[PDB]
Amino acid sequence: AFELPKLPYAFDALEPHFDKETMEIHHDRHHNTYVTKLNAAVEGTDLESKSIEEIVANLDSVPANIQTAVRNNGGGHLNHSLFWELLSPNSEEKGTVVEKIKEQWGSLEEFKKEFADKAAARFGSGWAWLVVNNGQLEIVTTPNQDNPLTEGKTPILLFDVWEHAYYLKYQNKRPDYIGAFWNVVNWEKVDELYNAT
Amino acid sequence: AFELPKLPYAFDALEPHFDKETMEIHHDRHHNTYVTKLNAAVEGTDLESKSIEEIVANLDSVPANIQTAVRNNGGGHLNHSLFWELLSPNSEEKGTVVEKIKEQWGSLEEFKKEFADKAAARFGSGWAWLVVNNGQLEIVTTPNQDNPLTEGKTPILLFDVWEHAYYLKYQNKRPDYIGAFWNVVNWEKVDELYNAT
Ligand SMILES: [Mn+2]
Ligand SMILES: [Mn+2]
Repeated sequence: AFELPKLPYAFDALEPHFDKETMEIHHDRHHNTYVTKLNAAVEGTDLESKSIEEIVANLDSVPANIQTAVRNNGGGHLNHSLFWELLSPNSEEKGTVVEKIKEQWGSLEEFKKEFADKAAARFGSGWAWLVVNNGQLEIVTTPNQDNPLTEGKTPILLFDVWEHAYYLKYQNKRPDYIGAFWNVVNWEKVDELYNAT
Repeated sequence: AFELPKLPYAFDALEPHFDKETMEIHHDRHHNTYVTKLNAAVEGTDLESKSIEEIVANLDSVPANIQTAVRNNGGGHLNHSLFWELLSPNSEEKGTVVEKIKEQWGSLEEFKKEFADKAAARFGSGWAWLVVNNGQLEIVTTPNQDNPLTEGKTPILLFDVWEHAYYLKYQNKRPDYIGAFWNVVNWEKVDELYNAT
């Protein structure tokens, strides 16, 4: 059922912020593995015909015998699918959400310091998120491949803090990785996800 | 109070199984970070003069203000301290526990298949363990820096499946990493920990 989406750019398009070796392994191996395991878990079930957003939104209703496989591999597919679309080689910091962030945090620089603090604080594997929670912007972090959509919050930006996302280039220096992320955020896609709510 | 232990061997001693670049970063950065944060949690407390094993065994009675910091960083300090001692450049597959494994599983290769399967199936960051429970051996995995000692089971072998442990050499290929581990297990130390029970 589910397919590995193509990247919207070359593996080396985000250099020198994200390394081309990481982009290839992250997409062609890790994300591909999530698609493979997700297809195995939903094969022959009533989940087969559902969009991955509908599955992750309604994860709490997935049968107990496949719920962990779908939480982990469905989460992995959705989160990596959003991540590729939310990166861009020629990121401009403007648009609807940048204006909303400035209004709420006072500056982009204040927003980035809170985002970096929470992203650096996530212990073990997970994600940092900008979400809309009942019309208000919030930063949250989740473990493993958990997604805030499961708790009725709409993600508009995410950031992978699994070690596979940064180890080849940055090793233990997750703060340097978070720093490099601001250079490649696709604020056009962030706006698109925000305006859809 | 707590100090970063000295490795018992050179950073390149476990080549070609575990790369020297990883051994240096793993010990000097990741383990060092857990010691720093553990010392900040416990400074001037009761816990400051206790062994890390008694702290981690009794986590359920550490007060809520520092419980998470001690779980994560206390865990990180104990788990990495045990890991360095349980690796050797002079691994020999014999002794008390190797014989017990052969008796219980039938052969070392069947034990290794079960361990490799459970270690491969730990989703996100964590550890695979050989524990003593109810007079027999059991393979268990835990998330992040959780340690079976906290649940009253004594570990005798552990294996780090945090991506920092293998990403520079193995990238996504966790099974090849698990394969390499058998070549550097300190079965002398495994016997020491087992016979102490
Ligand atoms: Mn990832
Ligand atoms: Mn480690």
